[PDB]
Amino acid sequence: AATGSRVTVVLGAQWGDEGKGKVVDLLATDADIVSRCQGGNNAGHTVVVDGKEYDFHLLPSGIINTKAVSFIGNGVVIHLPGLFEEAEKNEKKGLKDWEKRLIISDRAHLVFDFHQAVDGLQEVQRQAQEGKNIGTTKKGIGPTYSSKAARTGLRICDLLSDFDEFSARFKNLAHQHQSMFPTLEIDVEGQLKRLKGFAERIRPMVRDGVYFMYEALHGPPKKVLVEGANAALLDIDFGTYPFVTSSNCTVGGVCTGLGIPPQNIGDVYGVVKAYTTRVGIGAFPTEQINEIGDLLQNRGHEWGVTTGRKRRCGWLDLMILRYAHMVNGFTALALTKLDILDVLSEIKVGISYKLNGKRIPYFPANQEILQKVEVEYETLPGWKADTTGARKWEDLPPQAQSYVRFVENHMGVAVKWVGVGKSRESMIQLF
Amino acid sequence: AATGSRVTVVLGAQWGDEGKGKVVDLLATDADIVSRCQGGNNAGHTVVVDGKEYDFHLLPSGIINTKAVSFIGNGVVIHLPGLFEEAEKNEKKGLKDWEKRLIISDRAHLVFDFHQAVDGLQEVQRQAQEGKNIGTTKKGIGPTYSSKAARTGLRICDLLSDFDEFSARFKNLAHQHQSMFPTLEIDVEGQLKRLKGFAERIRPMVRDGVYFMYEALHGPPKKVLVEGANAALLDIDFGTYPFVTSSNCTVGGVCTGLGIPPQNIGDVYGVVKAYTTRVGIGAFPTEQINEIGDLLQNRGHEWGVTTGRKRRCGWLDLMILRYAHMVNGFTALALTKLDILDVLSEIKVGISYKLNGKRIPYFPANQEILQKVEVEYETLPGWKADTTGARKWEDLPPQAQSYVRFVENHMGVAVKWVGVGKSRESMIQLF
Ligand SMILES: Nc1nc2c(ncn2[C@@H]2O[C@H](COP(=O)(O)OP(=O)(O)OP(=O)(O)O)[C@@H](O)[C@H]2O)c(=O)[nH]1
Ligand SMILES: Nc1nc2c(ncn2[C@@H]2O[C@H](COP(=O)(O)OP(=O)(O)OP(=O)(O)O)[C@@H](O)[C@H]2O)c(=O)[nH]1
Repeated sequence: AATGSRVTVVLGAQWGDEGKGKVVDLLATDADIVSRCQGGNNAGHTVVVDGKEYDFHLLPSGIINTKAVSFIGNGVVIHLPGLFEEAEKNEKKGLKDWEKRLIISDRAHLVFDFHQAVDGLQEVQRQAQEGKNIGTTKKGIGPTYSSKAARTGLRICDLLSDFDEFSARFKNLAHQHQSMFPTLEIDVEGQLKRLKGFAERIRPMVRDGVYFMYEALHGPPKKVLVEGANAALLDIDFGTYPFVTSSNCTVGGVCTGLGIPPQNIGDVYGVVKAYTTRVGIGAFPTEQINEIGDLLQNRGHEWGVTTGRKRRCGWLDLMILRYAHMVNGFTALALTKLDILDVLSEIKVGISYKLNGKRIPYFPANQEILQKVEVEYETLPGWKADTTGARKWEDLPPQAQSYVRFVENHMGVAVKWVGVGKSRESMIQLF
Repeated sequence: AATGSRVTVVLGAQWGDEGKGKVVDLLATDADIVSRCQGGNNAGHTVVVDGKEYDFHLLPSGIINTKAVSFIGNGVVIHLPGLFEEAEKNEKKGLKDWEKRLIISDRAHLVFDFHQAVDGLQEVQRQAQEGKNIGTTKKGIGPTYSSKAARTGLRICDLLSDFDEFSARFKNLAHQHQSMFPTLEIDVEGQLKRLKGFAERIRPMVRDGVYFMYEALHGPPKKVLVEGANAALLDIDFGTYPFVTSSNCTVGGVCTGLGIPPQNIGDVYGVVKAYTTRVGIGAFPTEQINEIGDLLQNRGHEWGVTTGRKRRCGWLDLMILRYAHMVNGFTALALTKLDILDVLSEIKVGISYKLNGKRIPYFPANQEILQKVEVEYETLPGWKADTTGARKWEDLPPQAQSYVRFVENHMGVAVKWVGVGKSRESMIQLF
């Protein structure tokens, strides 16, 4: 085939925390290349191997495989210190020779220190005095993307090129920022100095990302895995704007983040949690602010890993799911946390939205509208049984099998994996 | 097929002005839907029908077909006045009932008046006193994209929703801009008033863009045409940054600009000019600052339609072409302006780049490097004959046929069309 190898993609289908990491780790085992095409939220990911716990943010989970190549695409924004700070932390815990299995596209944009600063203050103004919240902060993701949009930002390739031309551009950049932000403090020579140090440290891992992926996809058959960032509803274009990240968290982001054509996209897996969760303020049609939600919240341990803030919980919402599929064209699904529902007598599933009495066939773009929809539910009987031990389709009880079919049928996408626990063994592959 | 209809895409393979419009107009004839997925540069496009000349910028060329639906995807940034100003201009020249054949995704971002202003001054600072140039201006494209990145911008859906919540957000936005830009003048109540007027005027043409395209692609077989903006080397991620637009001008942009999955992408045509042209400063490996370039410049009428500024001309450059294919996965090519070369005795074609003596297999990301490459040429004999009258492969002379094969072979992509003139008849379809 002239096409060559097609990449396998894992994307979140809801508002994140679906359990993508579990699907990625399971697939990263026999993958030749494990990559990240979009930075997104740079949310954290914990991986356990041979008795060691690792924490990755910018680094692909697959960096664990010493037999695979880890690749950061051009679509990921990178903060040098944060990167090495992350590399060093995991290294001193077991990760060895990572600098020999990590490749970085030279077209990736750089998140400078002042970006994080401009991002740290914007929040202490936008929502520091009874203001509305939006996305993450102190990471400087948005600001970096803003610089990219303005064609004012700097990339890895620029850093590794003539440092004289880089310095002049960096200064100009920081200058413009101090203009738009008078209360912004920038240790110019200090940062510029720390960067030149970073340039040399990173240079051996940088390559032309487009040529690198093209070669990998057109040489002998290879297995490339792309771990999607965040989820569909957190997508800059398609998520519940403005409560979204600054990058595409959907399938198109694979093409723009790696520089590969659509024909080189193969399996696209949608990770669907058996119920819905969301972080922060915003419309949440199926939200359950009652005993059910507390139960899903508790049994699912739905709270920020670091802050401990509880996540909002609600019933599975098919309108979100179908929308995510329209955009991503999932070829298969990974239904996770089915076990959380082991305890319920009946489970509700939102099947459609009604607006001013009438049923609408689309997922509303604006918040005000999305906040007004009336959910139409379909009550299903529960299995009232422990599924944590199931390891095959036949092990699941009749009402649980029906729950899975219900998802497949209404989404038009087959379920390939059913998650019944945290351990990688607690995953059932249906085909 | 579960996939449904696959869209046909036309993309520029070089630095723009390749002749995409000719390929689009030829295809828009029997297309059910003609759309734009990314605004990009909002460059102009002239179309002639029944004795009337139209000028489209935001409006898809296919709006000419009264039997087709014109669609502006979520990836296009829109300036309301500019839009109606464009609609009205063409309407008073023949375009009638356009408001009945035009659909607009409600997820499309809005280019407000102050965006254009912040963009008009940034240029009168960045390169108004011996400064370097970059992209277009006075359009406020970049600034709009910056607002998008910050999740601070407003979209069509927001405008059509509760105007009270819109006004508060608009004011907040304009406020932030006056903070970052003290010399920025904003007639808040004046603009906010003109918008409410715009909201009602545009409301009847707005729809949920994701649902609209999904339906069109999964209902009975339809023919959707996507006219790409600008070209590959003007791509924000993949073009010769910083000399590029603020949006993806490549195939991935189709997915992110329309919200359709990769499997719904069918034919992707790369428009390749028989020689290379570029607008503005920047590295140009095959540039010919001599009699050849003057000749290509003159015979090809390579100058800005409005400003009359001459465009830089050079030999066909295969490194740019192959790069564009790595990223876009062209299924077929449209080789244009072959006739411009009718007069040469021998034609040169850059086949590879050498760097510090060695041949590099990739297209350099950074300008400084790209400016240092040494081009390796392949001299080919010319046909020295008038091809403007050719209408089939057999009409082309032997050296011209070879020129076409040379392009196909070294790009690995078949040539489907050969352009030998301005008239739509001056196009040869090879298969
Ligand atoms: N009980 C149960 N827990 C699960 C299942 N699948 C995943 N989890 C847990 O859910 C939590 C979510 O972690 P991840 O798998 O990293 O999910 P995520 O997709 O990375 O979320 P973000 O990357 O932050 O968007 C982990 O603590 C998992 O152990 C499942 O089938 N059952
Ligand atoms: N002689 C000749 N002129 C051509 C040919 N194809 C296109 N042109 C002319 O080239 C010019 C370019 O116009 P378009 O076809 O709109 O090109 P473009 O792709 O829209 O460029 P941008 O949209 O600005 O990036 C027009 O004046 C065309 O008539 C060809 O085969 N031969």
